[PDB]
Order: sequence, then structure tokens, then C-alpha cells
Amino acid sequence: LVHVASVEKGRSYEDFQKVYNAIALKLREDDEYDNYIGYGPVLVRLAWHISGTWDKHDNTGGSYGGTYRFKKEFNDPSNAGLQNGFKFLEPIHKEFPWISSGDLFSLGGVTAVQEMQGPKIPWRCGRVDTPEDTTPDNGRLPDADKDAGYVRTFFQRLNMNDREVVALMGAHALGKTHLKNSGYEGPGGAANNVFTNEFYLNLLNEDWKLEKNDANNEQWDSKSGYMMLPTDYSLIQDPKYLSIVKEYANDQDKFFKDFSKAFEKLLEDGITFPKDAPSPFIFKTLEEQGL
Ligand code: HEM
Repeated sequence: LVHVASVEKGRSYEDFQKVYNAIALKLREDDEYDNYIGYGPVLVRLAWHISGTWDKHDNTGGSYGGTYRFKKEFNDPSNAGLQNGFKFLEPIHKEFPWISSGDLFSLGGVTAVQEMQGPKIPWRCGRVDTPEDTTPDNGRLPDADKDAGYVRTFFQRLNMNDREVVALMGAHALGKTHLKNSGYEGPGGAANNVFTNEFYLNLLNEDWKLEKNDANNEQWDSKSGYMMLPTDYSLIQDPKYLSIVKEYANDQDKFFKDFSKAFEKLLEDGITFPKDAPSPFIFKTLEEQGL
């Protein structure tokens, strides 16, 4: 496969900035979801799960085809709970029927991070919806019950190296795990709907205790009321990953700069951009626009 980026016919920066402004205004408004966490966390988890099916060996999966819209990917056990992020974005797709599904699912993630006080993420338009038979089979998304060796081997299929993997995993400060979705339960820190380096600081400063939860799965619990997954806890058990965790814990700006670069790379894997294509757009936040 080659997947060439094609701009939605006739659309420019200001059209996309209107879809972003509409996702951000609805984030402001539906602030009660999941005990007042808001939809920001499930929207960046939707943007990474539609991108994480990519396989570098044959160019299949990835964000291009917007295939989550199909039953097979939608009903994938690893995608339980993302139906909430889909339902949120659906009125917005009726308001802007011209934007592709992959472009909308991925911009939902960019909007959520920037509106949660994260770094600016450059975003590129051009994904094209593809047929139901291009939909990737289930089982390409990662297990939580595993170690640092599995994590490194997994992220190599998306050719993400160590620093990219540690920066990307910093998004687990956001939101929480839910027992009925994944068999895990609990938050990862205090500020779980503001984007900060808190995941790293909690992983270095809490007194973590291994326990089984109500689903019979193990997780790392702390006195404070926080939890970490086995794969999260892996980042301080591996010596290469641990020097990077310490770097981000001492420097949130370096974390922002590296998360920005890696999240964009994750959203654009498997897509060729012609050089006639527009440069990546930097969207303004509501606040920047006075809205
Ligand atoms: C080895 C990698 C990863 C594994 C095994 C993993 C696993 C999980 C699991 C089990 C949950 C809880 C789901 C639930 O019960 O609702 C979760 C939540 C979440 N994940 Fe990951 N994750 C990984 C990588 C990432 C990456 C790379 C991102 C983002 C760049 C990400 C973002 C999120 C977000 C934001 C949540 C919170 C969702 C919410 O509050 O509803 N994860 N993850």
C-alpha cells in the first residue's frame, strides 16, 4: 500500500480551524462526563487507537482510512469505552460533512491536548476514507499486563524508538482506567484533565504496591489513591526508559517538545504527503481567539 494524502476539496486553514473551534466548544460544554474529568482524555485515547493499528511492514492500518467507523474495528475488545468519544464527535461530523473520518478522529486528539493546556501539536490534513475491507483485523493494539521488553518490541512495529515511547506514555497522566472497559481501575495522579509531567513524577515519587484488583488483574497501587499499569511500571524497571522518565520529571518543557513531535509522528504514520500539500497547520486555542 501507498496512501497518498488528498486535501478535502477546496478547504483551507480557516475551515479546519472551525472544526477545531467546534470540538473545543463542546469540550467546554460537556464538562460533566466521567465524574467531571470531561471528554479530553477519551478523545486523545481515540486518536492513538485509530493510529496504533499501523504496521510498517505492509503499510496496513494507521489513521488514514478512518476504518474505526466499521463494525470490526469499532467492536474490537481493545477499543471498549471509545464509543463515548465517537458519540461526542458525531454531531460535529454532521455540522462539517466534508471532513474525512481519519482527519476528524485525529484532530479530536490534537484539540483535546491543546485545550488541556498541552503543547501545540502541528496537524496535517489529507486522510481519505477507505472501504470496509481495508479495516485491520483485531489484535494489533498492545496488552497492559506485560513488561518493558514487550513495550519496546511493540512500538518498533510503529517505528517509535525509546524516547518517543516514553514521551507518548506521558499521556497516561490524563483520565483513568475503568474496570468495565479494560479490567483495570483507577486514576494515575491528581491533575487528570490538565496536561503536565505528572505521570513521571508519580512514577518516581510514589510508594507503589503490587495488588490484584476486582477483575483479577495486577496493578501497581499507591497510598495516595493512584494506579499504574504493569506496562507503565515497566518504564522504571528498564534502565534506558528510566533515564528518560527522570529527564521529563525534571523538565516539563522538554517533555512537551518531545510529546509534540512524537504524537504528530504517530498520527501521520503510513501516509505519504506530496510536496504540493499544505505545510502542517498550528491551530489557535479558544483562549487565543477570545472565544
Ligand atoms: C503500551 C501502551 C499502552 C497500553 C497497554 C495502554 C493501555 C491503556 C489502558 C488499559 C487504559 C484504560 C482504558 C479504560 O479502561 O478505559 C488506557 C487509558 C488511556 N490511554 Fe493508554 N495505553 C498505552 C499507550 C497509550 C498511548 C501511547 C496514549 C496516548 C498517546 C495513551 C492514552 C490513553 C489515555 C489518554 C487514556 C485515558 C482514557 C480515559 O480516561 O478514558 N495510551 N490505556
